Amino acid sequence: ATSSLEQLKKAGTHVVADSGDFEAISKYEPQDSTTNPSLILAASKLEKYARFIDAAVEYGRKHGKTDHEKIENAMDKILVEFGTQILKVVPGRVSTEVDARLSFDKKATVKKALHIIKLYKDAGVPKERVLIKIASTWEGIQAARELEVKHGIHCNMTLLFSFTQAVACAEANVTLISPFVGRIMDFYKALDYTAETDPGVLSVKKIYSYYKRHGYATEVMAASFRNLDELKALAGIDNMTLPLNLLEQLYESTDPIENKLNSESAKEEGVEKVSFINDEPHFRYVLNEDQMATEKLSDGIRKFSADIEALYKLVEEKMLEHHHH
Amino acid sequence: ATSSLEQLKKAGTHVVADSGDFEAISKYEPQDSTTNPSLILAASKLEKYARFIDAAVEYGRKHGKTDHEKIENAMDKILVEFGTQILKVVPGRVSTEVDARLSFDKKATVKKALHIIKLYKDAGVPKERVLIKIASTWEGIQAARELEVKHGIHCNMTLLFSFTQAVACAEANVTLISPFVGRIMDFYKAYTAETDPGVLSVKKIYSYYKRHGYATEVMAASFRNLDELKALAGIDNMTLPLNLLEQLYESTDPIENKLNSESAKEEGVEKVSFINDEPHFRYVLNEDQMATEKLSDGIRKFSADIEALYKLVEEKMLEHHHH
Repeated sequence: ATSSLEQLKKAGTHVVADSGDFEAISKYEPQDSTTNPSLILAASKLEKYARFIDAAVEYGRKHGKTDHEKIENAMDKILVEFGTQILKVVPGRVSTEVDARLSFDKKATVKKALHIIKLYKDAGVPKERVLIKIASTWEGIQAARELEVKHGIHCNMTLLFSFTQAVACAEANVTLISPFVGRIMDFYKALDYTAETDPGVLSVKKIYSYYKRHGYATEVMAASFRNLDELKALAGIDNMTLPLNLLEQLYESTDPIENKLNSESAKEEGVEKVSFINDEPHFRYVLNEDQMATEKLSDGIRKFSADIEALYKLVEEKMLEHHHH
Repeated sequence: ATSSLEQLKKAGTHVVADSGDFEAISKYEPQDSTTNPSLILAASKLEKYARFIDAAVEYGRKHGKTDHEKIENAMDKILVEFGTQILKVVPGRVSTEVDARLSFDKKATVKKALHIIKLYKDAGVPKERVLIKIASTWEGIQAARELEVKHGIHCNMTLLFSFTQAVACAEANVTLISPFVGRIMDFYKAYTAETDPGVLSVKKIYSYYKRHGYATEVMAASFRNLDELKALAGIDNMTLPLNLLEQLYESTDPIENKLNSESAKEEGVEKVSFINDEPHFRYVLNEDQMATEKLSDGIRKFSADIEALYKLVEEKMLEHHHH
């Protein structure tokens, strides 16, 4: 009997592991890996990974002049340390997220992505194995647009809650999008569901159908799963990134998972072509009319920014230990 | 038997009437008047003002080619018709709101403001008597910045919920800001007059302006009740709905000065800057969940009132075409 995990892969979905705990992911045989500020913070606290934090702290000490510069450099190196280790375990790519504090700064986001890519190159990792992960604000989408076409740097568009964001991303020729399933459902829940009626599931289906109808090459990676019913409803979608607990539930089970989403079927549901990438006021207005997406994007940026500030303090403490000892 | 309303004026606050019902406002002897989408919709539904709506519809029918253009032109004329009548009643200014659907479009907001001013000029109204009301997005603030310095067009910055927006507005040299008192309190409630977060926010803004010598007028807006009002007595201006004005007109309850520039100066925080740094403004505003969510919803709400006015005008335009 085939595990639920293998059945998902057979249904046509690539499995992606959402964790910084790279030691824990290999048994699920994921294709790619994703990290984000919450996951990096969590992993950075684990005593077993102390040597990677130490290496990052030494790096930051070397390159910064002010303690602030030292700390910020070290935080960059932490992302790359974990990413490099992950790439030893997965055959595909790792997603490394641009500082969320830069979500409203296109120029700074482009420069940060270029810097992260350079650090990977210095570590012997080619840019083809990296997805630079960027919040799906107007500025983030435009940053990705530049990185993809000007630099050949592949981007993963995250904190994506709306069809409006997804259209803009497709037009920007981004490599991959990560529409959030669970957080969409969270909003309308407060204002639970069956999988067929789940607003997050319906949103991702709409985005998928559109991409496939109009022939956009951008990969769709469903993200932020709350339960296996959401997952089962989207089986067949290009990629899913999943937390370790849900991977373990799929791994241990033989419960059936069959194809639900496929390009040939979904094409017929795709809505008529629209456009946003060239009209900033129109994008901002239409996005603003989506209360859920506006509020969840805004909150996601604050949450990830708080996780980065927590990482900063963790690094400050270690940097001090290094200086003293 | 000095009314509460009169004591408010004596406390140093200019009283502004928040209403499109211009026949109802003279009783309170307001200095200025404010209108917005919600109020314009409400007054347009009143039968005593049918002749002004008819005039606006006739105007739209003349200038538009498509029905859409006719309706949109009529909407502009409705705003200007009411504003023109208000200016016969009040000695001071009228606030007329730029299409909230343009809140994220600096260029279109500037052009719309220029158009409204031209329409007022056509009606014989001098531009110094008009305040162009603009939502306090980054785009709106930059639009106001241009209107003030390039065109000498005076702006009233609305949907203002944060110190961040207030700083940018002062640096942009805007004529007036309208910080919302009640909606700020609404968020955090979901308080005494001294602990009311709306009151504290407005006091923070007022103190900052006065300490640093910014000439921008502070008009506290969006009151729920008299407790918030009394805590802010002495502030430059308050815009008040007819129900609150009536309450104050009929009441004898005491109102004394609480806010003045000389006392407030001492509470003002250190000078900061936002007007020249778009990413910084956007990041810091986004860190203020209340302000972000209230600005966002305020734009949706005013956009909904414009769509409702559109449908009212559409129906009249059809009646005019048919009959």
